[PDB]
Amino acid sequence: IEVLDVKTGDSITQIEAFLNPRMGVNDETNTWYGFSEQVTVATARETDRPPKEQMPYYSCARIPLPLLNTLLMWEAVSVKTEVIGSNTLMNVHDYMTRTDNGVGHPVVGSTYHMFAVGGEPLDLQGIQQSHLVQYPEGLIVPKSVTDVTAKIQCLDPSAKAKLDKDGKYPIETWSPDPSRNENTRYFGNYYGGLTTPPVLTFTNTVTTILLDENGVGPLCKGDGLFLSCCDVMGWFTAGSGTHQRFRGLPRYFNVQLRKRAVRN
Amino acid sequence: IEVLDVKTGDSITQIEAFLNPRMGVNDETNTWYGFSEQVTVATARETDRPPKEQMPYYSCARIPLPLLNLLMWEAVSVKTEVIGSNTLMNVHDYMTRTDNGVGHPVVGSTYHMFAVGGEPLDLQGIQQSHLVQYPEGLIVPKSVTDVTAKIQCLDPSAKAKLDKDGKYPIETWSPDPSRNENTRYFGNYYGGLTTPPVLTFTNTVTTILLDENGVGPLCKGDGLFLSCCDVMGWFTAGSGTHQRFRGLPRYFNVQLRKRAVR
Amino acid sequence: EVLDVKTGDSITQIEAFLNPRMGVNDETNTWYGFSEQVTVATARETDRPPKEQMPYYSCARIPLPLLNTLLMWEAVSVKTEVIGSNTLMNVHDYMTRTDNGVGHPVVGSTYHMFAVGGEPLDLQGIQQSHLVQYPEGLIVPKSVTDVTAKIQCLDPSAKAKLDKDGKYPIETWSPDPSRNENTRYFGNYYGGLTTPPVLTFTNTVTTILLDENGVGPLCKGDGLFLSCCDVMGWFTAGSGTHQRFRGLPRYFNVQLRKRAVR
Amino acid sequence: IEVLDVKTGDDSITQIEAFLNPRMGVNDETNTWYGFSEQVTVATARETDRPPKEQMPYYSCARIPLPLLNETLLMWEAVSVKTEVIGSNTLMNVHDYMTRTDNGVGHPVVGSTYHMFAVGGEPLDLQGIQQSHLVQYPEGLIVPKSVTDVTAKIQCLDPSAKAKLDKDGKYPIETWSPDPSRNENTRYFGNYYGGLTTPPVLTFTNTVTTILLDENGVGPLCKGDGLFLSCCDVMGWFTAGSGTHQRFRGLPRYFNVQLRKRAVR
Amino acid sequence: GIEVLDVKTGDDSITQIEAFLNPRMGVNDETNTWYGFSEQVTVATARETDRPPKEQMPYYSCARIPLPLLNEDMTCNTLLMWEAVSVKTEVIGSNTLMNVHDYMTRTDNGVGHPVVGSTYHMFAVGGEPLDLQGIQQSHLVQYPEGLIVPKSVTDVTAKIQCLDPSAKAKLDKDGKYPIETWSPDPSRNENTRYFGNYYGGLTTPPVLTFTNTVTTILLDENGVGPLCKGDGLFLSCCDVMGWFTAGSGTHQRFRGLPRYFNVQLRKRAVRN
Repeated sequence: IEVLDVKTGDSITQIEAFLNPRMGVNDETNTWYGFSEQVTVATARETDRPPKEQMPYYSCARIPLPLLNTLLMWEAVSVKTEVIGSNTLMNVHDYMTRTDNGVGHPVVGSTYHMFAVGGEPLDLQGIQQSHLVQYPEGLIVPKSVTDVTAKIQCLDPSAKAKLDKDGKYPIETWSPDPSRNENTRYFGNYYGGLTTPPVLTFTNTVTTILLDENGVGPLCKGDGLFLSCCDVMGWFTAGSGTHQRFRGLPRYFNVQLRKRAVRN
Repeated sequence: IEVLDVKTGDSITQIEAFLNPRMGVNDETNTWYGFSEQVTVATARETDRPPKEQMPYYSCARIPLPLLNLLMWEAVSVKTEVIGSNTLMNVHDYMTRTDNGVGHPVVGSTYHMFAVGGEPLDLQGIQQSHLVQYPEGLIVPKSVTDVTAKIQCLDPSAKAKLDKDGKYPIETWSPDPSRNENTRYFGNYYGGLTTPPVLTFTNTVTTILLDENGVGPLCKGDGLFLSCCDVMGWFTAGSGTHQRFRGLPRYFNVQLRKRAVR
Repeated sequence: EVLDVKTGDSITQIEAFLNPRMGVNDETNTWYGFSEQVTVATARETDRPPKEQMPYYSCARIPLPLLNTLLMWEAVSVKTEVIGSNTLMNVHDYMTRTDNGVGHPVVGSTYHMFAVGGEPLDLQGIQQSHLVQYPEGLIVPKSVTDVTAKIQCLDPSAKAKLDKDGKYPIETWSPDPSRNENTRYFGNYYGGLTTPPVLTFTNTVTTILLDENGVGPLCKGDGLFLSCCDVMGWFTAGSGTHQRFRGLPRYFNVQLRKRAVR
Repeated sequence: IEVLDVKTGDDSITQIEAFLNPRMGVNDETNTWYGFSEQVTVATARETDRPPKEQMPYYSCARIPLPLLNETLLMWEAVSVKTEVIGSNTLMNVHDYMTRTDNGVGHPVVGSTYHMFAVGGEPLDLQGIQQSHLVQYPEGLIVPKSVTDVTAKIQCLDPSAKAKLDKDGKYPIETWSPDPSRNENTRYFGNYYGGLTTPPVLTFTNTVTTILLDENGVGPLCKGDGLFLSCCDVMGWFTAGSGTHQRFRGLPRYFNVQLRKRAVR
Repeated sequence: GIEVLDVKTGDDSITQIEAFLNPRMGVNDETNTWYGFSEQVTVATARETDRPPKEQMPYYSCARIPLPLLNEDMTCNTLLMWEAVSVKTEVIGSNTLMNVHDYMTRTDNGVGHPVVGSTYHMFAVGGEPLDLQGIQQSHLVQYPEGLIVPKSVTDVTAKIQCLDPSAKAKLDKDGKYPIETWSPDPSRNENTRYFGNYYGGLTTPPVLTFTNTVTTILLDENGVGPLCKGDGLFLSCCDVMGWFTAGSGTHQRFRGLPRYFNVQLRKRAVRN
């Protein structure tokens, strides 16, 4: 594709969306929405059979764009994105673990943040901590696309997929593919540990540039804008025991798009 | 509004203000002002009934501005400071102690945010638990919409404006990134039970309030809207293991300029 | 009313070390550079700390060279260094020990601040507890105003100037961001009971003191006002579990230039 | 070489992509513990320290042959690289057969981390250095003993302990450092964070370019039309629920190197 | 003071000087089986009986590198000095701390406990020895014979626990100036650039970055680097990574790592 000049003047639009987290309890009518079910630990490598509701997933949405049609395409220039609800973790009166008469123990542990903006679905590369996990039916996992062997514990280049279903691609089996995603920008960070404190910043003043080194943003070839994210804040522990749940937060996107002339 | 040129020459004014923390003991005559009451923890998810004095709140105020009329005061920049980190170096108070060591200082989860705008801060409701029973006299998501499990994620019906000091609990309200066109907000959160608090302080740092088009917040009705919350963690008195939130005050020095608008 | 800088003669460097005032403020005392052992109150109403158990601000007024529309010395920039982090690598002293391991080094809360100005640092009073009974011979909020629960937040009547070395406790006084027009201050705080101390040192970093208009602090009466505090945490001697504040000295090298004024 | 001007236009730029798999000790892709070490055993004495090859992490390396460009000569010059450590998301699996506290989650991978990558026009130069001069390294590895007499000097800088990274999965990280006194024609980057239970930290993106040009605007020159990639990415230790024995866990690294044709004398 | 004139240009106006400085952690003898470590640290039974053996404390490393001779004709109204423009410096051997199979402390069947605790990194490049300011945690320590400590240069009193401006020395001997008694002096070192960082704690994880792509500029605010007096380049460092604990007990040893320097120098004219 030949990328020609930007249009000027009617030539800009803003697309906003909130994506809700898909932490395992993905049903908005369930009392534990925004969390996983209680995590259970395998008795052996060969008996590792996690239920769908115990794992966190990627969130994704395709936003329809105004129709345009040289050819014109919407070009994503920049995004303001925000993870909403760190303030909710300041609740330490809920039914939580307690030391003596101290406050309820807040959400802590491993965190995983990523967002992406693109003109087509996010490209995913499969990879697993254990090749022996028996994933439940009704997900997309590396077994969905290739023969799973010990190679999946490193880089098996046959384990390719696209993020095309909200709440069904587990984060534990799928990474953004750095060998593809020519038409997507993705950003993420991971911080491990069992009891690590979570960290978040929030503002409406920070713009993420989506232009590549040539000044070109993602091009929305199909009249669709693709938003993807995951925002795991750590584990919650209810006062009913020592079982833990993943806790995730929603993410806002406000994407600025401009009309770009193109030729095949 | 079509924004026109800035004025030059009496064209600039500074607004100086502070907001005291609203940590639950919000009465300046109470011996525990600047703290919450002792935090109690629910016996069940269905019996979670926190008293108003045990939770921290947003602070807010509207500063009246010189009447201009059109002209609007435009907020260009702010110097803001959280005052009092020095006070946490008191380890001789009636505090928990290991053997004959110092008093255990304030530690735990921190929540810092400030906002400067030309109208009240837009809030989005969100909660850790949809089953919490909030006390009478507060503004919570239940004040504006039916509260269901959707409130644990993003329920777009849970919209409010920060329009009362010490009444909007931080645990139920986020700054709304989908609104606040006429406000700049900034914040950071760090969790954990015993995490060390961190603060910087200086009079040399200016926060720019101009947007990408070089336009600051425009003060509707000649009012400047300031908002904040500065939770430093929990204090533990030597009388037991019960903990209290501890907050600190925030200073604002806002530079405003006159901006013509259509 | 600030006019043009002079050129050519027209620059001077002023150097000083300020020794820490950690409570043992007497350079002939064997515990100089430390506090006395910290005792913890038995009750909120019986909190009576001896002067030697609390850290203080350090300060000095450095007389300046002759230079006389008048001229004033304008502070352009400073190189400042906390000296002695290397001393904390001593783990063979009479210290707490785990089995046959090293002596437990200084850890805990840190408070660093420095200021350079043309008049004394303006201080705002604020306290963790309004009920502390401060000893005689200090300057505390009680020295300037009625102490009430308001002092746990911002009581704007609690104003003072840092005009005595080793007498203004850090636990009752913050640099005042509503004043200090003619001073630049910088500080950071990191809490916790056993947090590791962190320090950088170099002779290659210059702190600029010029404001947004290119004007540095102007030295009234030809005096340069330096202020600091550098608490590194607590030391624990092998004689028990009682702890002492440990502080380090700070070096300043301020570049001044001659400035014409009305 | 006298370095002359860059070439311009159609065909003057090429991109080389590769994934390098980690060599954590279990280096066989058919083994059920691929991407991990074998269970780490600790010496009973300084003089009985005999680690099996499968219990130690290694440098990964590959030489990628480049397009034909000659018939002044031209060399491919590495300008920049996008590199990514893949798979931090896999550490969010806390349901596997792992240690747990009461009914809490499986204890995830934690501990010491070692990240390094290098891009060059010849093999990475290595400097030998060891925690203990008394370790008895197993047959089939390349260690300082391979190139010099090992003495207590190896616990500091013994300048006789020089080697080139010329074999994947055979140079243990615990005996070899990138040599800052050589590597004129390679750029290397790394970070280390120690501790027994330290949380691992990783960022990932496709928007960050690492510039490989030196102070004179010259990148690594592929003197033999080969691009040399090297790395190690230790994430910490994994603990299986079968015991308290630990395994190193590593992750693969992606490289996408931009090269341009450079005239040389 | 040296009156600085123009930089020279062209062939042979530039040279690069490289060196490795080995750490001096207490076991300073390269033939000793614990080279690069301290002897096992012992803790005083009282403030008045604090008598540390010289092998139990880390020291500053230093070297003077000879430079090409510049000034054979001392009648000239202008002379030349080597000016240090920049340095690439690297602490080598963080990878060695990934050895957790050595004879080390262990929890159950877990890995050997690696080096952790307080870190102290510093390096300096100058045209004369690094200026040192004495300062101590305790004025009562009895230092062993054959070291240079504040007592070597002044009367040691409680003042030494803060800033005693009489405690001045120059870093002129490798492995003899303990880090616990000497700081780089910010009131001198006009002709040296120094850089350091300290992180405390008993079990803090050590942190290190390494690369060959980072240049440290040595030019001052006037564009002038250190000027090499007597055609000597002075390098100084210390790189304590924490404490090692052998499986023979709970006694701990300091562990240090070597540092590389590659200094770019240029000829600078000065008034004679």
